[PDB]
Amino acid sequence: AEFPELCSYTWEAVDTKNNMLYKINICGNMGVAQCGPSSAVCMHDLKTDSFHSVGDSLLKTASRSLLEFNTTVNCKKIQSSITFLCGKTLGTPEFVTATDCVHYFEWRTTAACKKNIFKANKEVPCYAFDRELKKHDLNPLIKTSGAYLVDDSDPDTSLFINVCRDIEVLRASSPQVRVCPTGAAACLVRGDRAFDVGRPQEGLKLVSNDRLVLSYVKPDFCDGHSPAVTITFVCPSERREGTIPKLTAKSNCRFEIEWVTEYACHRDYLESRSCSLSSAQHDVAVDLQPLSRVASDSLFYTSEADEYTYYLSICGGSQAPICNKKDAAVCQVKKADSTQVKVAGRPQNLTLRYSDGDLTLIYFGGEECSSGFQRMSVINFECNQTAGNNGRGAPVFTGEVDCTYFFTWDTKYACV
Amino acid sequence: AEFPELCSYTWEAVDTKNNMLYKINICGNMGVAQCGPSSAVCMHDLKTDSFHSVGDSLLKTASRSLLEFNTTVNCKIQSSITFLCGKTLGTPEFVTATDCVHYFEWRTTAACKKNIFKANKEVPCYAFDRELKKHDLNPLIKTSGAYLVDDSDPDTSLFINVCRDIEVLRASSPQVRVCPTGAAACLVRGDRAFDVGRPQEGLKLVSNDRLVLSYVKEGAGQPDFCDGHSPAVTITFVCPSERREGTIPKLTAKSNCRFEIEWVTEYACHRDYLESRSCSLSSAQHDVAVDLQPLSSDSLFYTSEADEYTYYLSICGGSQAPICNKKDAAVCQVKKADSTQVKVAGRPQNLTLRYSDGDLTLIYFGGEECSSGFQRMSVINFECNQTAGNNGRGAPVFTGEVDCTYFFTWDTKYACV
Ligand SMILES: *[C@@H]1O[C@H](CO)[C@@H](O[C@@H]2O[C@H](CO)[C@@H](O)[C@H](O)[C@H]2NC(C)=O)[C@H](O)[C@H]1NC(C)=O
Ligand SMILES: O=P(O)(O)OC[C@H]1O[C@H](O)[C@@H](O)[C@@H](O)[C@@H]1O
Ligand SMILES: O=P(O)(O)OC[C@H]1O[C@H](O)[C@@H](O)[C@@H](O)[C@@H]1O
Ligand SMILES: [Os+3]
Ligand SMILES: [Os+3]
Repeated sequence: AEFPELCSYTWEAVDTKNNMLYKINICGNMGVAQCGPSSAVCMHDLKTDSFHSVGDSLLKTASRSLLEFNTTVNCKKIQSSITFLCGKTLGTPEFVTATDCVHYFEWRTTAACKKNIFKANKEVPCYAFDRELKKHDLNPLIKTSGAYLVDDSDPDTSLFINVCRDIEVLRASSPQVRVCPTGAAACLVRGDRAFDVGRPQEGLKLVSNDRLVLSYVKPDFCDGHSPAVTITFVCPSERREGTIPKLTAKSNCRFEIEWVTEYACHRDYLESRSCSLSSAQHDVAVDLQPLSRVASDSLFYTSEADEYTYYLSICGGSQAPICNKKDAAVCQVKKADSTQVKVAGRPQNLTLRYSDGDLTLIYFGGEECSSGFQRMSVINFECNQTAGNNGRGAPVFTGEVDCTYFFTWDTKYACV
Repeated sequence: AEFPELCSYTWEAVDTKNNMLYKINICGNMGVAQCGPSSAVCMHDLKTDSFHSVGDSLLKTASRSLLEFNTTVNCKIQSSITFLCGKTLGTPEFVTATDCVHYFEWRTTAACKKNIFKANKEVPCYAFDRELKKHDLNPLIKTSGAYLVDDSDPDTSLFINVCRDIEVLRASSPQVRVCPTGAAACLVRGDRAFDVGRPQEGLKLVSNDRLVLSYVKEGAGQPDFCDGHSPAVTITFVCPSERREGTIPKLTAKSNCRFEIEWVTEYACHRDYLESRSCSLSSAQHDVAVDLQPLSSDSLFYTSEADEYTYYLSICGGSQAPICNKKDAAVCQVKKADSTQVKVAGRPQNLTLRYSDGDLTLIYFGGEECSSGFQRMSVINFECNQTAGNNGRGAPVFTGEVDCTYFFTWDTKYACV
């Protein structure tokens, strides 16, 4: 009944500019009693250290893409508004803005898709705010197909895990993973046999300023011991190349795993809403702006596919005439019928990210696919000092997965 | 190469408007003199009884969906054949001739991007008569399944397809899936399936109004109960002197693995007797009067709801839904999960109203291409019903799609003979 997969948790959102923290319960039976037993959206004014409800559970209004919460509290009537968009993970509600009387939020989540195919058998909140109200988000690590191989000295066994959810085994990239039990968050393969050594229960936990842990709980070798998996994610003090998660203890079906990943650091250290990252904020100086101008005759790049042609103009770059009406960072054109023009990403919706050695430029807000998923494009930039076009290089379409378009782009401007 | 399955035959086309009969052979190896061994398009002038080539097979320029042939002659003479993906081998339709340049359009399976529409073996399925009137059996060709022939025999089941093999691999009926691949005629005598006839020669016009199709099965492996005889199937299609309900093919002889089948069908009659390019049929030309114009205070378009799409029909001059008021179509498809997707499933200028074997059918074609290359097409199966809602006008009921060909049922008082 209305996003069932989000109802058993208390979700947090913050308004950084005003130091306001929001506690959200889509089924507000809860406990945020801090605002009362009926409050669905509880606001903590950290300034005066006080709580005020800005959305009551009973005064709810629901539709496929919009949840509204009202109050009887007069305003200089206060209410909350949550715009839902289909996403490929449970996601997190993002604070958009707060007008005089209304508090707006946006939530990209698998629980808002037109098709159930995007919904995981079991997924839990995958983020947490630290003492400073900075978000540590692991959603980027969540696999929708397959899982991660854990490093261990046991050559006759493979340990597979996913993050914050079960491992999708039916379409797994690895043949081994495909032999795993359905619904398992951690799977152990031995002698062509796979065991379910841990399933998703509670959301991600933040223990140390720079440490997050995820616990999975549920076989011969267990000798009377319920299998358990505990992953500890650590934000390193210095930027380094990505590392595989490592096994630190396999004491009788009681697995301990440490994963050094910059995704465990606060998010603003990894991302920018513009085409540049700075040493001061991200410990890396990047500026892809010099790419918006290809200058010559076409300030847009083109990337050929089997059935389509992609036209890209990034960082405010000018677009091509065939898309001179859609306002698109990335524009997909059907070859058989050059009249079908789909937007695969918009310029106002850019996220430049650097984490674990990878520089990624993500454009979202594209036209929706039947699943309800706004088409989006992610560009995996690669450093190349000698890239053609004086180092600017050129994007290569590498493929599509359910309306997310992938490109690779070798360029000197992606060299840290 | 160049459409390999078209070269095995010589295809006729006609310009009745000028009494011209063309012999087409994409590979030029036709032999028929009066125009040469290299002539790809030979034009027999019936008014003078002379032949002149309008296209030489050697002077060929090929494009994706276009074949052109130049000759040595040259007025102040050449040929062009436009190819469009079709679901049967079809026929090269003469469209017009200019200042010594003859045009043709050919909707055929041999021009489909996705070779999923090609049969294991298909042959020409039409023939022109002395009056240059066409007798086309293409509509009876099944891209899936077969026709169960009426034999009255209790021990056997005899299945056939028209001008082509029965698609066994992906057929619904379990009994047909037991038939050998490539068989055009399948005999089930003993819970066993036998191939007693494969296609080879095209449709032949015997009686100036009688069509004959001959399937042969020569060589070793003849069934033991056939006694040194090679199986063979011979179907005679006969045009009824008067309109009547379509009948089933009838087995009229079954000597030694030799089958003689008679099929009384109005599809055997000249085409202009079964079809019109407008929404009306006359008693004089069609032997039946029909006018669907009246179906053309509220919305001037019809709507048929489907699971994933909505279909808007603008019939006989009617007007489309404002949502499709950006192209031009008689049938327009719009995806519900994304109203931005508007596809033309048929165009007003491409309509065929047909009456044959008791069924009244309105067809719109020229729709937008699918990845296969097939232009979308809508076929509206009309039914008689005096007590039809909307004051008899009734309304279209979408009944399903099949590879970019959309079907509809339409009960209306205007569909009554
Ligand atoms: C929410 O408060 C508003 C104000 O009285 C009520 O009216 C509108 O309700 C719709 C949906 O219910 C909202 O989309 C509008 O924004 C509301 N109007 C505005 C702008 O105030 C609404 O009835 C209240 N919700 C309840 C208690 O049902
Ligand atoms: O929304 P649908 O019907 O699932 O179609 C989705 C498809 O739409 C268009 O054809 C293109 O954008 C494809 O890349 C995309 O995958
Ligand atoms: O050309 P494609 O990629 O095979 O798609 C064909 C399909 O396109 C759209 O989704 C609709 O028109 C369907 O009815 C049609 O079958
Ligand atoms: Os073990
Ligand atoms: Os017999």
